[PDB]
Amino acid sequence: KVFGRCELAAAMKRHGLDNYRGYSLGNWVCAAKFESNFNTQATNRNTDGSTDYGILQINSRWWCNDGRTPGSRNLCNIPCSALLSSDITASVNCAKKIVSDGNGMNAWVAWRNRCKGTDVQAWIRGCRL
Ligand SMILES: [Cl-]
Ligand code: NA
Repeated sequence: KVFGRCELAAAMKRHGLDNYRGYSLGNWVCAAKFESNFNTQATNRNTDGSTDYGILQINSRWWCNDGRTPGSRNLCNIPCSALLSSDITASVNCAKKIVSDGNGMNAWVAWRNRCKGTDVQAWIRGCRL
């Protein structure tokens, strides 16, 4: 599923992302935008053999099991394929563990490079939330 901007903002709000660990809704929508282009099906292979899955491009090295990342962890206790569903529940539940992990949303390179210290509230203007 390719989410519309505001459609994704509402889903994320419902699932408890709005100001989760101090990060406004703008921050999560901005990251989804640049990580996956709001596409739940997005995958991208990393040089280290790991793969990024889903709308928030969660990595197989740490977070999920794809059965092909030798020496990796499954800290969200999920198949990576769960992260590719049109329901974003598992992506969002797994993002809460990640953002809690000490580096905050710095864990997401695109957020750090493209969202951080920009006007992130733009990403949710015109949305009825
Ligand atoms: Cl933080
Ligand atoms: Na893994």
